[PDB]
Amino acid sequence: IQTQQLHAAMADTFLEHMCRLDIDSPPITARNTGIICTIGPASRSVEILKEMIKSGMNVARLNFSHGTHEYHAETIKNVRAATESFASDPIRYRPVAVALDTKGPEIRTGLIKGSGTAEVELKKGATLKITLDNAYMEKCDENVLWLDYKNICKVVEVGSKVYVDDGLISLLVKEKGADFLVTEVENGGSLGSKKGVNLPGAAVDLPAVSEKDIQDLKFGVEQDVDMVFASFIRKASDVHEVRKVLGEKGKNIKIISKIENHEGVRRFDEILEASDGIMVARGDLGIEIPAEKVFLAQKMMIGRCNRAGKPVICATQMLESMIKKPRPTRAEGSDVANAVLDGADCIMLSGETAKGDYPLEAVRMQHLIAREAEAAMFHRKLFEELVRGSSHSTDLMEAMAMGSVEASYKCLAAALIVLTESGRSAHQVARYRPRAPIIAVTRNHQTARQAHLYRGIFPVVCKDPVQEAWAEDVDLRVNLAMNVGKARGFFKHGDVVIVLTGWRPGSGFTNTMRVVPVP
Amino acid sequence: IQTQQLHAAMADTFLEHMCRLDIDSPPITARNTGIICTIGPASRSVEILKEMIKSGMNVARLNFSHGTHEYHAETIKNVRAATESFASDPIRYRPVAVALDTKGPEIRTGLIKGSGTAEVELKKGATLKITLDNAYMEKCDENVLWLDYKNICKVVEVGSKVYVDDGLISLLVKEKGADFLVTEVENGGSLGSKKGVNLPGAAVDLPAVSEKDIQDLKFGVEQDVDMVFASFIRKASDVHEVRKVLGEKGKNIKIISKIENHEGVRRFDEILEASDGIMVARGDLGIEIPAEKVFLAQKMMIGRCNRAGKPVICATQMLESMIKKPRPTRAEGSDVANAVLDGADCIMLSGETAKGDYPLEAVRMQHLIAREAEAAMFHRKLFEELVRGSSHSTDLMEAMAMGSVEASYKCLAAALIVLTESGRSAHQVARYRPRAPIIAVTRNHQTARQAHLYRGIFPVVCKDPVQEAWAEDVDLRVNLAMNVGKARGFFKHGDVVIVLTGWRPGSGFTNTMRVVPVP
Amino acid sequence: IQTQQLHAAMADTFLEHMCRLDIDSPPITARNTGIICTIGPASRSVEILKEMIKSGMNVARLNFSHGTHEYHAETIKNVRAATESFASDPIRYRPVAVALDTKGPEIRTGLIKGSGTAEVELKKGATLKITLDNAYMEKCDENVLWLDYKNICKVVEVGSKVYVDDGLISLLVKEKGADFLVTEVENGGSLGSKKGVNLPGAAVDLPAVSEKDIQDLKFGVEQDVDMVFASFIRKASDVHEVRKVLGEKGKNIKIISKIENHEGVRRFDEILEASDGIMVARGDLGIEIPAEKVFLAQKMMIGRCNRAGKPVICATQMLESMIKKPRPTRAEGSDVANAVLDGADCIMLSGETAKGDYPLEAVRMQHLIAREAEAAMFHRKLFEELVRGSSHSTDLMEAMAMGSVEASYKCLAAALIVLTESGRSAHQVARYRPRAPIIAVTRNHQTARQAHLYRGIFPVVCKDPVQEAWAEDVDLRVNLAMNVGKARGFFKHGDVVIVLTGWRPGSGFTNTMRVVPVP
Repeated sequence: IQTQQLHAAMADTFLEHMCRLDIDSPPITARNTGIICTIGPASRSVEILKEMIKSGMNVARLNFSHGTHEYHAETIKNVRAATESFASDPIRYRPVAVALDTKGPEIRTGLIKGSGTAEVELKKGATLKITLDNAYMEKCDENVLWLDYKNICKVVEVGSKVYVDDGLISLLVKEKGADFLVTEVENGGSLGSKKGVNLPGAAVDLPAVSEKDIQDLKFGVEQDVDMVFASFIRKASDVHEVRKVLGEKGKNIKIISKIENHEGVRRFDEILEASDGIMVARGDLGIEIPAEKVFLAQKMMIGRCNRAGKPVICATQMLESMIKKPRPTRAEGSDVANAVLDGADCIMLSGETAKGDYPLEAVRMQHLIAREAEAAMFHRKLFEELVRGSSHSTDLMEAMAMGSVEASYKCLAAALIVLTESGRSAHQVARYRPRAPIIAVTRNHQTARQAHLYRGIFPVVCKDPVQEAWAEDVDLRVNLAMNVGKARGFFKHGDVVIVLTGWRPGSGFTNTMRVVPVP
Repeated sequence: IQTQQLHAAMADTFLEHMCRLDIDSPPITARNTGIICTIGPASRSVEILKEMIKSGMNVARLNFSHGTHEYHAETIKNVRAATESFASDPIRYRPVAVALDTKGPEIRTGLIKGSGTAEVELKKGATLKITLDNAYMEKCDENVLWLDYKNICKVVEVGSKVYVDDGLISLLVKEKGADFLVTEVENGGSLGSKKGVNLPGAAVDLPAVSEKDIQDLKFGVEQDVDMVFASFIRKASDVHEVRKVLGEKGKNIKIISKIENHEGVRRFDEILEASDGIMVARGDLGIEIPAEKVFLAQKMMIGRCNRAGKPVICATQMLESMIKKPRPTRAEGSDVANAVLDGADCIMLSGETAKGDYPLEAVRMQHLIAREAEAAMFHRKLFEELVRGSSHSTDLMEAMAMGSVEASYKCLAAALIVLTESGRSAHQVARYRPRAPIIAVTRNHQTARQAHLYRGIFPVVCKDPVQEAWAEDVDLRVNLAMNVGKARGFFKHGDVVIVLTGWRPGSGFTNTMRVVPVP
Repeated sequence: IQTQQLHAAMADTFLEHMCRLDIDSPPITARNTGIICTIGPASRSVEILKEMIKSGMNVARLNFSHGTHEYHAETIKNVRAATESFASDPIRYRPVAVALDTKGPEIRTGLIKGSGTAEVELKKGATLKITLDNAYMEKCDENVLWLDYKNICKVVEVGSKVYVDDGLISLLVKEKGADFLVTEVENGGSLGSKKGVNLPGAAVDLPAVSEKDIQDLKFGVEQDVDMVFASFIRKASDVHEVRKVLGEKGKNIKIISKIENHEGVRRFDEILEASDGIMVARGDLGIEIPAEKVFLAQKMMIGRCNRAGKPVICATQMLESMIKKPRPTRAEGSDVANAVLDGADCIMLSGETAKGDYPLEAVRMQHLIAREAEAAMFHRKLFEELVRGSSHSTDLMEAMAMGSVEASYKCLAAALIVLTESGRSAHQVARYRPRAPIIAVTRNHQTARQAHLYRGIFPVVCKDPVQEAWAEDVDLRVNLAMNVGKARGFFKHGDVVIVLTGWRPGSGFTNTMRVVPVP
């Protein structure tokens, strides 16, 4: 019995590979998939934030649908407080990225001033009028419901369906007025305040980047966020728009478009081209397009992204039962294993961490599942298919990367060390999917934060001054990477490690490779 | 834009196949994966049972952990009442199978006579003693908990964990007495009566087939059940034991072993050999072995079964949020799409149908998802890999099957018609995974019921007397199969269909194949 | 140790397949590659022609570069005399096809009336003038050489090379006159009369179909030849030209274009489209294009033809040492094994049979080598790659063919029986490369003759009148095919055989398949 699934690793066919999966083949200590946690009331604590960092949280996400800039700054503050409390031991310091998840063309319900009403239980077949007249803006109730979108009457047909509270509630547009819609409760259930509304099949003319958006992003640049999760991207221009607002001072903030509608699925290719990565926002996507179709959209996007060399994040409701329960469902565990198996660079925790009872437990589960699915991949077939996808390129770093990843497969390297500052080089190695961790040593801080988007990169910040002699400088960083790998238990003295570094100070890319045993 | 995913179907690599998945490529009307519904309070109604039949329920499952034989007979009665209400139109009649899901070596909690107590909320760190002394057998409470397993003290070590209510509650065995265990509530939560207990790492000496079991099975033979879902199979003998109880009168009842422990995973191969099919019982398996490992065990078993030609059923918590909600989670939709993609012959609904609010909705969802994942399979690669798995056999029906399935791929047949009585022949075609439905015309009733275990078979019962002339008899059945395919909308006049039939009355197997247009 | 190379047959990789080739794995009695013999002085004898027929000669070729129509008619006469001497036993009768190999835009040397001269040995560096002045038309000698091509001076540049006697002699065009060329003997050697001249890089404006050609072809239609080997095809029009001369009475004569220049390699695709098959005429091709390139041109053409479903014949100098020796060279044996391995439908014997000392020995060698290389093919990989080449077609006979060929692979059929009259159906089976022989039973005579062009078809002529009952008629032919297979030793009672036949009298194609044991 081999370890880390090396037996299934040797199969000639995918079916053989599946038949050979062993639940007694222990994975390796390293976990390559990045976990992104949505920060909320259940996790804003610096204390809980340290526990989350120690549990593998990599990127802290900030949903700007909710909260005041003041509330967010203090979140960024705490997040930074906890990340830096470990800054003391550079060998045990883990940079955590910060992500601004934008509030998109979001339509939401008004306020239910019907406060006497314990639960505004809506019942099947009942009627409910929807008003744009903002006098009931706060007097929402089972009978009259107010909403954001002022051009909704122009967009909907008598007969359309309206989805509130994550499509849980469906309304049939029975009658249409000049500024209201007489609907019928198709799906009864209790509705709350400010719930989100989805108009599948409707042409929402709302803009990608609104005034609110322009302010949240500008606060984003100011608070020096690493990446931006932009909601509702329908086209490549939306991305150029988001980009223009960030300007020069936002020149390095990575824009991750969120495909959560049909248009973005249609226009996917153009979007991917223009973005820095992609997010499969299962939530709205699954209300915008038929829920049965979602898995198709997900695999197409992860495969395409994997093909192009762009990070891709699978999101929403992955371990959701864990908001109230300490263990996920059987369906939830497979959902996570299959996203890693699908090739997702990062997986995400939202309600599970934002306001759930089991923040940390959720984190460790994604960690556990991620570690195991990563071992269950069919690297050989995957790399061949990936090598072939790229056929048209003659790129040198891609060559160093393929070559390095190929060498690691043969000698079963414990990891790959990449000395990088801009991050491009480590990115390329991560793209050809090695089985071993990629320790990325850099003195650039944004680089180390943002390297979390990529599968396999374990970023490490070198806090030592630069050495006069390039070689000394190189070995300085290589020992840093070694002492870390050994402290983290990724490898021990005597193990073999592939090392990618530049020949001379101005090498352009990682053009030298060595196969060295761990000292 | 092709339909039914024919574009992705043409890919040279699995990555290409993934990149080509289109959410605008409508599947076909036929759904090949069999849906198994667990019958409970929410579905015992003949009226709801007709609605469930019209919604695609194929096999009714009866969990013998609960209920009285009297309660079950009436369930079998109603199930039969509803199936036969359609018996009138043989073209629209759908045989529904009945499955006896055995109560295995099940350990359960006592009764909580602590009735004054609204909710016996157990809290973290608290202590709780577990007694075998059956005086508290009904006086269960937060302080004293009684259980089934009388040899539990011999099996556990001080330090072990005990899982109650589907592992939701974990107890640390702090102290051990001669007939009790002083445990500590590791996971606080409200515990109910008769909950199930799991002892991971413990050697439960309970038997596979108990006295209760011997009676439930004998009632099973008597009520003429089609298959048996046997719980907790640890080895090939357990299966021979279950088999021996069924005897000669149970000679045709299909025994499906349920792998829900570690031993059955270990001994899997021996079990598969001895069973008629397998069930991946995610529930207990996920409490018996680390939940992170489960997806491994599932894929290994589905691949291995797919390899051998044995039906395999993926089960438990597939659309569970739908017990209280009308729409599943994003994680649940992928769980179902991935089991079909994994190759599962049948998928199952338990709490979702047994006592859930949305019985029918759950059914149609599995139906929807199943239909779409079936189109997203990589048939070409799958068939090649399957053809290769079989390499060692020179079997003639396997040859007719491979040949037929290959021909269907080329001409894009609307379906495959198989005239079978024993079912063996249609089974072989289903094993090489054609893309088109397999209409199985038979005059045998158990055959048509039990053909649900196999992916792709749409069983049809011929209610006409036998014709003196074999040819006439053959064409009689072939038109039956055609009128059905047309009524169900699987194909229309002019479409092409592959037809497998016997040359002469005593052919042994389906040895003649024709490519005929639909009249 | 398996037989017929079944072990290598099971390999997962081509390298594995090669490593597994066993010289102790006896092939099967049947040989599928068709042997084409060029008839000459050494084989015009009816007696030698029977021996050649008994030795596997399949198609008799008639090179119209040489001979008088009177000489050819008597050859056709003898060929027919010998074929029909076996006509007595229909079970042992073998139809032999007749092929008219056209004299193309052929340039040839004049007559050497320098008869006193024992051998007109030309020596290096010497000079030699080439005259169009036909007074020396017969007075050819080492000093003055006359030739056919009257527009040669317009075509050549001072500096060009002229190739005489199959490029064995090379001349450098040192000086150019108005109607002569002062050349220099680059390659000295003895030159004979009427030798052929090749002008590589020259634009020969000679026509594809000349007056001579128009007469030879019209004699071809008249003598009722089966196929036509048309020399020097440069384009698709040349083929339409050859076709137009055959007219309606030549409507069934198969036109096989001979690619023996660079243009035909360039225009290959257009030619293939327009022809009935192709011939890789290595002789001139190897003087027209650099000899090192030839193997490239050959494999490209055989692969492309194999891809399209068109017969392809590898020709010239395959066993040439056997003109004077009784055993071929080591290089010659591999040349033949590699053409079969390459996928060549037919292989050819020219000088080896035309005027060689060992006519019969040459035949049996091609037979021996062919039989063994056919076993060394990688059918599995070949069929998959072939199935994929065809992807775009949904053709029903192609489906029956793929399906049949797939079934034969699984059950290891001893042969495939195809009841055909027009031959189309058997052709399709042969195209997906089964491992077993394809016995083609037909009552059509041209069909049975011309079925030799295709790899695997063992044509059989049914000489029985038609039966009133289609079924009886079908079984009549199937037993014919069985008694033949048994007489030829291809299979014995108890062996399995795939049988392709039409359902009813007017089936359109072979749409019914059965797997039957040999009676």
